[PDB]
Amino acid sequence: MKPKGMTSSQWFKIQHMQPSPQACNSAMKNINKHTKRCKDLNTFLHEPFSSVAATCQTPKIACKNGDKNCHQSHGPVSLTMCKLTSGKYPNCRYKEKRQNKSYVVACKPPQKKDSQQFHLVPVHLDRVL
Repeated sequence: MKPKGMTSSQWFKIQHMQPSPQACNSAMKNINKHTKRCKDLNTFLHEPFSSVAATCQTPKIACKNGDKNCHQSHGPVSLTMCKLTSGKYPNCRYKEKRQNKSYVVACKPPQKKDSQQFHLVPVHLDRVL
C-alpha cells in the first residue's frame, strides 16, 4: 500500500538529493531501477533535507491552480541539474551540472520513514529558478 523505508522526501532524495548521491550517473541509476526506464532528465539539489526541509518553509505558490504546496528557496541554492548524456534505459549515463538558483520543492507530512518528523518534508520539486 503506502511506501516504506522511503518516505516521500526520502524517495525524492534518492531521486533529487545532491548532498552526495554518487554522480548523477549512479543517482539516476537508482531511478532507472525504480522506474524501469531512464527519465532522460533528473535534477538534484545540494542542501540537507533538514535545511531544504526548512527552505521549503518560505511562502508557497498555487502549485497546480491553488494547491499552494510548492516552496521556492529564499535565494540561490547550489543545486545540480543532471541530464541523460546517452546510452539507453539499461545503459544511460548522466552528467552532473552544478548550478546555483532558487528552486521550488513541494512538501508533505513525514510518511512513516520520517527522518525526524519535519511535518513538511521536502518531497517533490516544482521547478528550478
